Amino acid sequence: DAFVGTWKLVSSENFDDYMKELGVGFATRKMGGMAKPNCIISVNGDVITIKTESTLKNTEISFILGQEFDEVTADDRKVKSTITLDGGVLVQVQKWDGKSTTIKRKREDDKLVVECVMKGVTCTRVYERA
Ligand SMILES: COCC1(c2nc(C3CCCC3)c(C)c(-c3ccc(F)cc3)c2-c2nnn[nH]2)CCCC1
Repeated sequence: DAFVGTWKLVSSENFDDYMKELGVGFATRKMGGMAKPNCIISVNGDVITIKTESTLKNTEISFILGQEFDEVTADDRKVKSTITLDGGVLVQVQKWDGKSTTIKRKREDDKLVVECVMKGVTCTRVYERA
């Protein structure tokens, strides 16, 4: 839909503070903060696939809207995730260990804007079509 495509990271705010909230260690934050991932989003039937490629780590999730699924995150957290479409915005919650983080993916102008929230910290990442 508006989300399908290959999307390259062009800007990032507060990603270090977000990773710290996730409990990511210094050495790994350093590497994570300077990688420039590509995100490839596809849809076939009920199933949406989000594949992220970077020099540090790759990840891929496949999901149906509204259906909880198990996911291993790029920092190797084992989480329960649920993604829904809410007024044009893909809203994901990840839950693990009594904790949770929310990730909103939205389409704005020519951008894919991703806002991640954990506790008081809000990180905003912007991707553009590659
Ligand atoms: C497939 O990994 C891509 C990288 C990534 N790594 C991490 C951890 C692993 C290293 C420490 C943090 C996270 C949490 C995310 C992320 C960001 C926003 C999110 F909303 C969700 C995950 C992403 C990411 N994914 N897509 N863009 N950046 C991008 C840069 C280094 C690896």
